[PDB]
Amino acid sequence: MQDVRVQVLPEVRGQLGGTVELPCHLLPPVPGLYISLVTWQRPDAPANHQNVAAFHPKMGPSFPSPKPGSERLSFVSAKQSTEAELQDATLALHGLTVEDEGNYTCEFATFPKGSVRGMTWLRV
Amino acid sequence: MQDVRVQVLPEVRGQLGGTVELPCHLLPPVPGLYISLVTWQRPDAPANHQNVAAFHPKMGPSFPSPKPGSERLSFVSAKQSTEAELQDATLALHGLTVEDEGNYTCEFATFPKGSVRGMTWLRV
Repeated sequence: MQDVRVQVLPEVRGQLGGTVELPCHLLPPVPGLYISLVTWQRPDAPANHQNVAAFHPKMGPSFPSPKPGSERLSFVSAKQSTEAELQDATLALHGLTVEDEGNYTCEFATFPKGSVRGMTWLRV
Repeated sequence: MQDVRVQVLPEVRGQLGGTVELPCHLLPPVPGLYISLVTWQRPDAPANHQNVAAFHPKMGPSFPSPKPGSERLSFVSAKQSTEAELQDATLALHGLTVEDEGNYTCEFATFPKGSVRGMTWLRV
């Protein structure tokens, strides 16, 4: 089986007050490869605020942290299930504030290949 | 729902030629927490070899890297569905080699809480 890798931008410049997207995609599509979960983290947050977004192929989205929080986050293209489509894990952040800045990591938990991640610096 | 984290040993001394176990548990138990995948990684390896083992609740184990490889790795207690039990992700390496030494990370991809990981240094 072909290996998969995460494609993200190394830096995204966001406009304060507005909306910004953090593109994230798993490539290439590979037969026999399942995406079990997608997660976004802010690795520089305190541990209980590091997981900021997760998307499960049956259960859909969860935004477990207050920062940036549920009301301002969305998965632009992730679809629950026959076959769920999680290869585009692009995240959007509305009402962008200075407190939203910093590193974000997009990770795909896949089987059988395991977990793969990419990192983006959101600069404001 | 309580916050979770990963319990591992900081360091493990292993018997060259023999078997070593790297314990890993997700704690505390929390009802309604779904464990989507467990993975073990060697973050210092080249990315084709970083993911060394994975366990999916329906699909069972996989050993994506040829090194250590499936012939030498097993999950000691993880069980696949019926109810999967992935909260104990303890990994056994068999026929331990010098090339196996280094940093190991055990990660749980969970929903709704996201991903959490603990690290163990394997030495001789």
